[PDB]
Amino acid sequence: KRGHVLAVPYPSQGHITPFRQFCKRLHFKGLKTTLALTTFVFNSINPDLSGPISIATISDGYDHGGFETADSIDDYLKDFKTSGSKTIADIIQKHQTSDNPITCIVYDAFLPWALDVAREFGLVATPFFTQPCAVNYVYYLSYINNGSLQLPIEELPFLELQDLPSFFSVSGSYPAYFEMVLQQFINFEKADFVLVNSFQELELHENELWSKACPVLTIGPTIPSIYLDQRIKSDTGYDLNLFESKDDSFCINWLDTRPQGSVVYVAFGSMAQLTNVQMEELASAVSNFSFLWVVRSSEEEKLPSGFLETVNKEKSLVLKWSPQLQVLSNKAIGCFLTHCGWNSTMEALTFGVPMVAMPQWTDQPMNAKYIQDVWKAGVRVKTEKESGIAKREEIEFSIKEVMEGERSKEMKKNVKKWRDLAVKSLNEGGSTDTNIDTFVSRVQ
Ligand SMILES: O=c1ccn([C@@H]2O[C@H](COP(=O)(O)OP(=O)(O)O)[C@@H](O)[C@H]2O)c(=O)[nH]1
Ligand SMILES: *[C@@H]1O[C@H](CO)[C@@H](O)[C@H](O[C@@H]2O[C@H](CO)[C@@H](O)[C@H](O)[C@H]2O)[C@H]1O
Ligand SMILES: *[C@@H]1O[C@H](CO)[C@@H](O)[C@H](O)[C@H]1O
Ligand SMILES: O=C(O)c1ccccc1Br
Repeated sequence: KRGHVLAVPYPSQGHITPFRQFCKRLHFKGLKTTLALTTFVFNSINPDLSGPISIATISDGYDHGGFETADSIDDYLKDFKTSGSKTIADIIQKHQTSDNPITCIVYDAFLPWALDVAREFGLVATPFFTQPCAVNYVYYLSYINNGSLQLPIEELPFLELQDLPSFFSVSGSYPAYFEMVLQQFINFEKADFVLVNSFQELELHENELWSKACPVLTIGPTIPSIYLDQRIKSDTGYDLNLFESKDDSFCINWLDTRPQGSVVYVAFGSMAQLTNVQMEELASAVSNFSFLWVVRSSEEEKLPSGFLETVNKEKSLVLKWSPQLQVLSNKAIGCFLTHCGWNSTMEALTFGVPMVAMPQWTDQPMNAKYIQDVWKAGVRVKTEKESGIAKREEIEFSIKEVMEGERSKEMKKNVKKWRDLAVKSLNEGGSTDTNIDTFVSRVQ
């Protein structure tokens, strides 16, 4: 009972969620955990503090208004390094005289400066990569190559330019985040372990390639236990949400009244923004089906005028935010039109829902390539090259290709094999269970 982990996610939904889920595993194994949330995020969730994972607050330098009040991404990340370094040190010091001092920092691999704080206080230090091995390996190769990548890549020859992360195909875009994803490897060989939110059996070739450069421990998937191994009965869903849902039994009740495999689920995660024109083609494309579509509140203005009040409430429904895990488990869902964020992708792969891949940026084009051509669990929509948008009739074709045809009945079979491989990996003796045990043993 001696070890104590301070877990520091990048302050966004797709990073806080896998960090918290991993903390629930550690707690089940006997390791005490504290999750470090920025003050802005903490005051937005109003979290329920009566739980097995304690909460501490740190600062990114934007306590009042968070990221949207920062001038720029580069200013945000530099100020987060400054204030985050000092406020993470504050938590360590405040726990020094306690019953269980902090002994280990699990920090988002996006924040390599947290290793320096852990090492200053003599702690165990492990970066946590929330993206899959193939993506991280691609970034590692570019980092070794002064931030460039010459295709073809010898060990992954099937990768074309349109499959690499967006920073390689959109020249000069988001230079501060490009630098961030490359500099995850600036010091990662000096950490006690390298953790990755994937499971070995999902990416055998890339895991072993990446491991040759630096030993990594796959510890995923971070899907709640009740849906897979079921050894942690208290782990029944995601319990830290940065977004309000109107208490959606509304959503699951409605899905129950629908025929099996009849609903197209459409969701673009917590972050990605679609243009006016993109929303136009999407709304026209999906209105050919029975659909459940998350349109985040900030995105509604880009819907075509009068769209919300012309959805027929017998076949279709539009939400501000969904209980995605419950949606993807419900049998009324025929396919998942997704931006190919890594958590959404892994959730779809484990629940056996075939995907229509509509990647937008960052690692999403990589996940899309793996969804279609490696795991063969869905189809990527084609975007015209001069314009860069996917029009309504290609989107509609891609959804049909996954709902009905001969291509359809193949991809349903393939995607159903991943759930068992994940349950095997999380159960006693599995790949991920063994790696989590290795980490827990070191921490204490
Ligand atoms: O309406 C929604 C949309 C997304 N999610 C959850 O939000 C996370 C999105 O993370 P992902 O890595 O897919 O995308 P990002 O948001 O990081 O771009 C996932 O855990 C989803 O299950 C949800 O609960 N409801
Ligand atoms: C990274 O930069 C992009 C803009 O290019 C921001 O969207 C992102 O900010 C995130 O925004 C989410 C809401 O859409 C917040 O939930 C999240 O906390 C915040 O980090 C930047 O991270
Ligand atoms: C950065 O750019 C992409 C568009 O390519 C968008 O999806 C994000 O919302 C934005 O932050
Ligand atoms: O890749 C991601 O998921 C990501 C998430 C949040 C902020 C920046 C990035 Br580059």
